[PDB]
Amino acid sequence: TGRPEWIWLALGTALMGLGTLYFLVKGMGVSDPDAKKFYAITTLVPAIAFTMYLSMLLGYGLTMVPFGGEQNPIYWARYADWLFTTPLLLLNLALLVDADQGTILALVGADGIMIGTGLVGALTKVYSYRFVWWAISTAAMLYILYVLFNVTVVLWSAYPVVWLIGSEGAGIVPLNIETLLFMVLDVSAKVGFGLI
Amino acid sequence: TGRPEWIWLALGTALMGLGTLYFLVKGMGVSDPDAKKFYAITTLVPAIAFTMYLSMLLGYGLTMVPFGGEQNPIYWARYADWLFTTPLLLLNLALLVDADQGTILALVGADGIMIGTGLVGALTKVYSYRFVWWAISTAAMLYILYVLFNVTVVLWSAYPVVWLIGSEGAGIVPLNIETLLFMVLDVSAKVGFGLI
Amino acid sequence: TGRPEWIWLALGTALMGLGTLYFLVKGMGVSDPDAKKFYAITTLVPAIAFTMYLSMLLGYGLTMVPFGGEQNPIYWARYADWLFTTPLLLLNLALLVDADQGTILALVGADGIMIGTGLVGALTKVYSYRFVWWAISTAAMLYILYVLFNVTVVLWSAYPVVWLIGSEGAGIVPLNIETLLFMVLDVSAKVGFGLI
Ligand SMILES: CC(C)CCCCCCCCCCCC[C@@H](C)CCCCCCCC(C)C
Ligand SMILES: CC(C)CCCCCCCCCCCC[C@@H](C)CCCCCCCC(C)C
Ligand SMILES: CC(C)CCCCCCCCCCCC[C@@H](C)CCCCCCCC(C)C
Ligand SMILES: *C\C=C(C)/C=C/C=C(C)/C=C/C1=C(C)CCCC1(C)C
Ligand SMILES: *C\C=C(C)/C=C/C=C(C)/C=C/C1=C(C)CCCC1(C)C
Ligand SMILES: *C\C=C(C)/C=C/C=C(C)/C=C/C1=C(C)CCCC1(C)C
Repeated sequence: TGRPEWIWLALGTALMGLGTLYFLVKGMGVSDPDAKKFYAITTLVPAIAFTMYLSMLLGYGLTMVPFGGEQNPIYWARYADWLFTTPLLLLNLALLVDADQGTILALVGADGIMIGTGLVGALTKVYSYRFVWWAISTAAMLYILYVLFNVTVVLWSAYPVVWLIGSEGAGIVPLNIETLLFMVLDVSAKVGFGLI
Repeated sequence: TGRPEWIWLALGTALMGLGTLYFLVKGMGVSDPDAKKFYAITTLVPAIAFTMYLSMLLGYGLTMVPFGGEQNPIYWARYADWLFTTPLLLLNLALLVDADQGTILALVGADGIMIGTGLVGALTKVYSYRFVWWAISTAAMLYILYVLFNVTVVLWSAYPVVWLIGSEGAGIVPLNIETLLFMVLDVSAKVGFGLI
Repeated sequence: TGRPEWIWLALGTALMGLGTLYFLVKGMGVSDPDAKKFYAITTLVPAIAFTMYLSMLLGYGLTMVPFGGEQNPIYWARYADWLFTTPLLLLNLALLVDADQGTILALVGADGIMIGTGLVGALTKVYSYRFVWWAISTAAMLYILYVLFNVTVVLWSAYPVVWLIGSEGAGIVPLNIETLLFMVLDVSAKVGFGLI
């Protein structure tokens, strides 16, 4: 079909489904309560991402916010997916370092302004302001990364970079490739980090 | 007024209000903490449903997604209501069988993709895809019903059936009756199951 | 710029940022888990409010729902902000009076219908119904204030008053001043109550 990045969306869908299937199959037997918590969180993330990728694939989680004299396609379902998977991720990270609820709520709270503000950046029609939201979102990311303190850092910090050179940002790489880099980013975070 | 199913919406509003009133009155005296938790959850569900039904009654939680060559009315407030009442319900079911947070989060997590995906099915303009979302939502329902394991099963499984023959699905029964069957479904789940 | 209340939005942004900065700086050193919980909640509220005020300032969290023969500007980001800050607030109040989860969920549950219904009132195009939602929202406020039982009462009860004489309600004071009174209201609740 006519949308260059459909194949990256299609690859994304496939890899998220499969990994869900995989963590689902792998969850059985888990009776240890704690272990069940880890498993449920690890299974749910790609599940969610699977439905989000399918919606973008299907062209539903996509919309054309105008800016820079341009009518631009924006996959708002990306943010929809990060809104729910990133705090769960942190839930997992919180069990590792065994973080208090105090730490947890600020971590999860900083996380929501993060994706909430990038989605606002995503959807603003006044190009100049997009980066203000981008910087406020990036500033919340560093809070999280900072309380969270080696691969989450590099993995999470790459989203703001691809956004910035992305076609939602400076516009340095076409959408077809920005989509590509997010997919690779989402699969490693949703599936590999869960595998790892 | 001109919308055939307004009376089913009106009946729905009335029954949700009344039952709220009822569980509200019945909650007083509850000092036992656990009991308070059961009461709060049972009171809140119809409360929410009361406001959702009123909005659809008032014609506000309604919208006309086009598909099948048709401009179709879709009560998106139904999903808005299920998004919040169904996990609370499960909260209650979780206390019965005393389910771990592990079990609880997957149960509540499976539940959100469930209504999230049906709402997407609800709102897609490409008729063919509606059922793909319908099946992904139904597949999450069975996870829940399956971890949840005799009346929740029959009650919950009826939503996907009415959706399917519903005017949001195959279109086998007109909207005026699909609304009817959901109301009967929602009241028994929101009020009777709470009573029961 | 051309929107009379921009300065109240600008003042609002500034005061929310500063107080965030302030509670952020003040949070450091906190190792006591409980104390961390109080600090995280107190820091997060103005953070959120800071981004909401900026969006309204930037004219993004604003929209023009028509009613009374009029095309009216409605700052939906106000509700977006209350949706998340008010339950956190109550989280704090819950720690003071040390409220059970039972009490907590009804408190937080009543709170969501509250802002959810006012936003519906905010957005209905049939002027008459706006107040029905207003009264249902106000009725949920009194539940909260009532379980919550001296300044939260007066502070929280003022939102429904300014709404009512506000330009989203009876229209007794122009928007430029309704915005003013909410800002003063939000800063004292978001920052002063946190300071206090
Ligand atoms: C991995 C095992 C043991 C079970 C199978 C899991 C099911 C899903 C298969 C896809 C998993 C993803 C690979 C993990 C690592 C990442 C960095 C993700 C890279 C994604 C891009 C695809 C490139 C192809 C691959 C060699 C995986
Ligand atoms: C029931 C008691 C003890 C208190 C009163 C509760 C307040 C609400 C009244 C409505 C309650 C609903 C009935 C419970 C059972 C269900 C299967 C729901 C069926 C709904 C349809 C209406 C048909 C009429 C009735 C005979 C209730
Ligand atoms: C207050 C201390 C110790 C630290 C500084 C906090 C950072 C933010 C500064 C603004 C704080 C707000 C004042 C608290 C009280 C309120 C009732 C809010 C009133 C808001 C309106 C502005 C009027 C100016 C002021 C005198 C604050
Ligand atoms: C899917 C799994 C993870 C960990 C996804 C993480 C996403 C982010 C950290 C995205 C961050 C953004 C920032 C910091 C700034 C621009 C907007 C984004 C939401 C892309
Ligand atoms: C209101 C109380 C309950 C238990 C409501 C339950 C609703 C569902 C189980 C709805 C399920 C759907 C599915 C499985 C598929 C189509 C979309 C629906 C959301 C209608
Ligand atoms: C920002 C901090 C707090 C405590 C904000 C509180 C807001 C309210 C209590 C708002 C209440 C409303 C009601 C009761 C009726 C009309 C709609 C409103 C949401 C404005």
